[PDB]
Amino acid sequence: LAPNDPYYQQYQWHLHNATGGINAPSAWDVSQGEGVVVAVLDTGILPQHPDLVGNLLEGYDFISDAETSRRATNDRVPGAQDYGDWVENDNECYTGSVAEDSSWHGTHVAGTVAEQTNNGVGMAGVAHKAKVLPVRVLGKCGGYLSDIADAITWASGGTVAGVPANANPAEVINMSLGGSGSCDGTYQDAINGAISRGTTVVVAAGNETDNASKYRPASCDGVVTVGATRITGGITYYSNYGSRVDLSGPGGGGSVDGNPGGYVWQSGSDAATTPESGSYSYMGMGGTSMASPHVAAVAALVQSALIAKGKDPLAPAAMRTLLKETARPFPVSIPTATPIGTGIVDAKAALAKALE
Ligand SMILES: [Ca+2]
Repeated sequence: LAPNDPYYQQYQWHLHNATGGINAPSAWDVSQGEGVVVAVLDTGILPQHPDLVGNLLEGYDFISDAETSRRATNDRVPGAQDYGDWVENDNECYTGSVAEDSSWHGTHVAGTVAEQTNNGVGMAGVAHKAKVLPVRVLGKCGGYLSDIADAITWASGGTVAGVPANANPAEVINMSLGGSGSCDGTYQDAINGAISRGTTVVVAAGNETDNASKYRPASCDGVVTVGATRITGGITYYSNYGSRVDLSGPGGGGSVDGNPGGYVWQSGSDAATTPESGSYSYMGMGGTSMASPHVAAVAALVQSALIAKGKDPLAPAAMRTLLKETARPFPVSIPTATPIGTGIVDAKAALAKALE
């Protein structure tokens, strides 16, 4: 499939480039992810973005701190509106932290997953007939372990006190987020609950040019930990690495690969602070955060194809083996000290194996 989105051809190398893209044109002839729900645990969402609306469920805001969520209370509320995660001053988040504009990070991630495609508007997405369930866990200066833990439980269909039952349990969870420290008992239990409910959990390896075993949920047992590659198919300068990384996806090499080839492109805003301070747009970003949703969306394409054929969806362990086993080996040498999994996720190879 060669869709008509205006900026797809020139910008979206991560979809279609022969050496760094995930072979989406060919996968899209088999599956677009219809019927599957991907939960995006992130900064929240711009719910009326015109290239997203239509593929979004209402979702939920798990941030239990008014100063972080920028809401009027510490409650968790229905809906996932991103209020903006800008930080006005250096050092507000921690000693050494730097002021920055709002990221609209979860709208970017959600676009990778399911940006409306072949609609004559903007950019494309991978699982463009799936639904995104947006679950806001990150705000000003980030988020809290126990909000992220609970969001996992709820997104995968488990019960969380104070939150109404999730009417749309997710086949896949994406976590384009992490922190310092190897996996703790709280994260692992939450992850374990999600797996026991049939949910595949896909996470970003992290961007510290460091061993993924030192970060979470990168280092947690049972998840699909995703490294970052360049348009060239080589490791990015920032990708974490190590035996915990299962495979990679396009993260964008950064300025070394220029504009547009250094960046992943999707739905966003140019707003600096609140949503109202700017307008809907398309942004280019780099990180393992951008690689992870490509993998999470491929998992969605596969569950959807299996169901469409009346076959049984894969359990989490099977899904992870499949993604790993069908990854395209790197077109450029990966340094021995920094392994980033079996290869670059290949949506078409993943589909061909699953379907027989
Ligand atoms: Ca579009």
